[PDB]
Amino acid sequence: ACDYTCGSNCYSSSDVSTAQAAGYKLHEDGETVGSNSYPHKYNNYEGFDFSVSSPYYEWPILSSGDVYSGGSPGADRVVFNENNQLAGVITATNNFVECT
Repeated sequence: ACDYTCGSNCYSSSDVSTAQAAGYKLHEDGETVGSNSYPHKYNNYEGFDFSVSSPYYEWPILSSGDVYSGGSPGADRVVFNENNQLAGVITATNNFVECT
């Protein structure tokens, strides 16, 4: 169902756990993909109230259901921490708002 609503895009908790696992795996290998080299630290300058502690890492979640593997990241991102805990799902307005 829509556990997370990012504008036009509805994501289930299952869609989120698949994206997060691909981002965490790369984070553990010290590997990055794309121009902007994701996953990368997310500093939470928006001051969102996450349930888990930082440091935070951001990885793109794609509306198509594909796994991010380069090119355009789109507007949505999964935020997770160093302990592979999900902090939240955000969407762009560089500047973001939380998904509902």
